[PDB]
Parts: sequence; C-alpha cells; structure tokens
Amino acid sequence: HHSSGLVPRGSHMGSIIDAAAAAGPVVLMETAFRKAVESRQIPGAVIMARDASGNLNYTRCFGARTVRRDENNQLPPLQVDTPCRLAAATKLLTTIMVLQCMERGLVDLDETVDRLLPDLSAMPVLEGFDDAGNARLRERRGKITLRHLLTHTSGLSYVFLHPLLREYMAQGYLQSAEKFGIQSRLAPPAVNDPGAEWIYGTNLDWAGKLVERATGLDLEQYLQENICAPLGITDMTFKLQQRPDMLARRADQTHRNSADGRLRYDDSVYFRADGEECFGGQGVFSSPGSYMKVLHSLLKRDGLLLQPQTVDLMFQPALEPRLEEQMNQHMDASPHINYGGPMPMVLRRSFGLGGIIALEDLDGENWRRKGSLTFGGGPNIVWQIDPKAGLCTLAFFQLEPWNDPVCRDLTRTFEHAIYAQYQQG
Ligand SMILES: CCC(C)(C)C(=O)O[C@H]1C[C@@H](C)C=C2C=C[C@H](C)[C@H](CC[C@@H](O)C[C@@H](O)CC(=O)O)[C@H]21
Repeated sequence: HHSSGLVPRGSHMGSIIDAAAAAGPVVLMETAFRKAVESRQIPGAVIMARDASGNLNYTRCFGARTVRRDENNQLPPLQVDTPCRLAAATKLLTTIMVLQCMERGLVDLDETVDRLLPDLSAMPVLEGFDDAGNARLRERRGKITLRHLLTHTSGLSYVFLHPLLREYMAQGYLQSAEKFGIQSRLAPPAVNDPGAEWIYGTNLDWAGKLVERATGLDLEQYLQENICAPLGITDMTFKLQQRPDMLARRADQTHRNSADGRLRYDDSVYFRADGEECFGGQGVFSSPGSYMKVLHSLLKRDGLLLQPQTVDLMFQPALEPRLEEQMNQHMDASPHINYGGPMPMVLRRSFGLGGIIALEDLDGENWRRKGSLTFGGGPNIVWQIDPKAGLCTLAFFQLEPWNDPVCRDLTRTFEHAIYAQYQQG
C-alpha cells in the first residue's frame, strides 16, 4: 500500500513501467529527429502542425540554426521564431498577393499580361541554337495570362533547369543581367508557348511585378500591409539586410557535400544581399512560426488574407487533361527534381493556384487526402494544407540541396505520426 501523505507512484520495476503507456507515433518520431541532430546528420529542424479548431497546436524545434560556432563557442538553436530563407516557399505568399488584387478588382485571372507586363509580352521564345553559336529566337504563339503565371504554364523556365537556357547562359547572354551575384529572374527568354506544357519557372517573379504595377506599391510594402499586418507578423520581409534584429538571430544555410555527406557552412549570396528588386518566386525571409500563421489562416478560412471562396479556388485542379497528364509524366520521370518532396514518387496530381494538388489519397486514410495542396522551398522546407483531414503541416530545415534523403525521410515520419494520432474524419 502507498505511503502516508504521498502520491501512490510506481514502487518497483513492475508498476513503474506500467505507470505510463507505450510510446505513440509522435514520441517515436521526435526521437528520430533528436537522433538525426545528435549523430550530426542534420543541423536542425522545426516541425509544426495545426488543425482549425485549435485542439492541435504542435511545434517542435530540434538542433541548431547553423554549423558555425558563435562567440561563446556554441551552436545556437533553431527556434520557431528564427529568421529563415524561404526560397520557393515564397511562391504561396505571392500567389495570395495576386489573388487579393483579383478580389479588389485590380486584375482578372484570364486577362493577358500585356497591359501590366509589356516587358514579358515582348519576350521571345528560345527555340534552339544555330551551329555558329547563335540563339534562334521566335515570336510567342498565343498570349500569357495571369492564370498561366500562377499555374507554371506560361512557357517560362529556370536557367538552372532547362538545357536550352543552360546553354544560353554559357554563351554569355546573361552576364549583364545580375547584381550582387544575384541573377535577374526577368531577363531570360521563354522556352515554350503558353498553355503548351507545365514548366517550373520564374512565373511568380513576374506575377510579383504585376502586383507592384497593379497597386503602385513595391512588393515589400504590399507584403507588410496585406499579409503581415492582418496576421500580426513582424518578421517577414524581402529586405533582410534592413533588419538588424533579424540579422543578429538568423539561420545560416547549411550544405551537404555530395562526396562525403558531411554538413558544411553555405556562404549563400542570398544571405549577404537582398538584391535591388523583390522576386516573388524566392525572396522572402521569415520564421517557421509566421509561415504557419499563413497556412493556418488558409486552413481556417477565416477571411484574414482572402475570402473563403477565393481560397477554395487555390485548391481546384487548374489543368486541362492534356496538361495534367504531361505534368504527371514529367514529375513521375523526375524524382531527381522531386517537386512534391515527401509525397510518393508516383502519384496522380494536378496544379492549383499556389501549389501541387493531390488527386488521390497518398495512403488511404493513413496520410494526406485527395484535395491536399503542397509545395516547398530549396532548403528542404515543405508545407501542405489538407482540408479533408482538417490539418496543415510544415517542416522547416535550412539545408541544401533540395530533396535531401535524410530530410525527406524525417518529414515523411513527422507527417505520418501527426496523421496517425491527430487526423480527424
Ligand atoms: C531559386 C530556387 C527556387 C526555384 C526558388 C526553389 O526554391 O526551388 C526549389 C523548390 C522545390 C519545391 C523545387 C525545386 C526544383 C528544382 C530545383 C532543384 C530547386 C532548388 C534549386 C536550388 O537548390 C539551387 C538554386 O538556388 C540555384 C540558384 O539560385 O541559382 C527546387
């Protein structure tokens, strides 16, 4: 029997083991993250999950925001409020800003870009190269609309992804299209006509210019007034170099070397210069906490950023059958790029406004459902919103290259565990 005036706890090996039940999925998953930090496989990570109701409000932070030791010879922690490089996780923010312009009657999604982006309309299509080493350029067929930009179906690509453009750079055509070591996302030509194929490209850099020109505000000021202010966010900016308080606390980028799998400090150009202009495809710095506030508002359909019916538009498959099948073919054949991060490498998908849409359940009732929206950012950041499950999640790393196996595996383990314990319906 228990001791007088003391709580009856476990008094021997039998009842102490039985004092608490076995470890559930989330506890086991946290141990995997702690082991990855301890064994030096990752620098650190922040993982977050929320439902609409508020009953799920889960945030865990592991490890360091850098591999560089501080003034006290320590590795400072990656925190929920640590300023991080979002890279392509910026695209969701820019998509929201575009849709607000639509709501306010400043733009129409199906109007051609010619009016606000005559500099894009005038850009030719790079068809190939001549034998002497000269670009063969031609006129675009059909018009680019704002909806082509939001769905990556405009004909635009990225220089570091398409072979025609990689050659274009090698020939010296983009020597003068860069400042502070940051290359312009507006200078390079298109590689196809609009509507022809899904191609990942500088579409949101152009869409951000459209927002600036539609509103008469620079994207930074538009961001502050229309996304940050309504959510009470004070640390989300294109202009990190103008915020000494964020600079003093920011993450460093870490890179994993292909040869020995070791983590090294990545002296990224993006952390020493903001660049002259706001690039809505890649340019925002923020904390995981503030990014989750964006995801959560969208999940809740609380009208703080967009009207609920406009948010619903983001989750609708935007691609006609021909493009849907071409995008899926491309993505299935490109696991070395892997736009979908932790998702199964073969999956029926479409593209919405702001990310990839799952057209089927990822694993029946165990994980993300049909209708879920997702994308990511370079440093292994992955976000998703799942209206059917009533969940949104984010996994924030500051580690390149994209599609790192350790990060992807941990991210999958995180989501699986959260869905197993907390998914509803
Ligand atoms: C500039 C990087 C960008 C496009 C904003 C970005 O976040 O896309 C990420 C997001 C992810 C969902 C899909 C991606 C598709 C293709 C790439 C492997 C890309 C990461 C490339 C990056 O590791 C190297 C660049 O940073 C080079 C440069 O900036 O010149 C990666």
